[PDB]
Amino acid sequence: TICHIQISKTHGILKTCEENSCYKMSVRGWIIGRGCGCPSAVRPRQVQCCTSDKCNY
Repeated sequence: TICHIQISKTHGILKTCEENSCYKMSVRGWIIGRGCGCPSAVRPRQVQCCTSDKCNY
């Protein structure tokens, strides 16, 4: 799956993942990561997982 990747001061970067899922990880609304796969996380860490190209916007 093609996923949005989080890189400091660099927007629009995508990665062709071997994984079927993409994720967006946040704390208090602040994005701490965006990438390949679906990682596990407990409060205050919130994960949004999806399985389609560019889904983790």
